[PDB]
Amino acid sequence: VGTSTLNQRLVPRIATRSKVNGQSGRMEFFWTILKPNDAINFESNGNFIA
Amino acid sequence: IKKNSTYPTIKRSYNNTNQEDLLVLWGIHHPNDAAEQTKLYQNPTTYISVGTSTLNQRLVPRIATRSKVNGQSGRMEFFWTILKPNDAINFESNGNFIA
Ligand SMILES: *[C@@H]1O[C@H](CO)[C@@H](O)[C@H](O)[C@H]1NC(C)=O
Ligand SMILES: *[C@@H]1O[C@H](CO)[C@@H](O)[C@H](O)[C@H]1NC(C)=O
Ligand SMILES: *[C@@H]1O[C@H](CO)[C@@H](O)[C@H](O)[C@H]1NC(C)=O
Repeated sequence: VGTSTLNQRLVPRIATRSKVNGQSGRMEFFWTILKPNDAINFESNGNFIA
Repeated sequence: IKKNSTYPTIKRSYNNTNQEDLLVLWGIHHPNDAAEQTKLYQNPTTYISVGTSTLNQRLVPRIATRSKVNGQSGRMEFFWTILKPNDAINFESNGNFIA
């Protein structure tokens, strides 16, 4: 993902984990302040909670 | 360290039976070149994927030439987590694992 003030690539950390709410896979969410007249460019080939 | 010339993946887990919180300590080795990686761990590209109820952490090593401290250039980063009661910590590593 990338904006005027963002640069981050996020590989998924596959790992055996304990069950929480009956599911052991995790889901790490993100947020960004997109200024006016500023684009956020998503580029993923997997794991993208769009 | 690998036995013979083989380092199988370390599938280990531990339920915190003790209803008392548990501080589980481990670490990741950072060898000074790929030769020290191969000398200790036959797998060139390695990882340490630990996981608990409130943890998700994959740690690749960091091979870099470094200054000698205590007569040793390779580094060793240690980690910690509070394992709650009835919560399991699942270690999964194919190298560099200071178990
Ligand atoms: C759309 O975003 C770009 C930056 O990605 C910005 O330069 C441009 O001004 C924005 N919109 C328009 C059409 O002006
Ligand atoms: C151990 O290493 C030797 C090296 O010659 C090899 O022949 C043998 O198959 C290996 N296996 C074990 C676990 O003994
Ligand atoms: C063992 O750990 C799991 C999480 O991996 C947890 O759900 C469970 O309550 C713990 N204790 C027992 C007795 O199964």
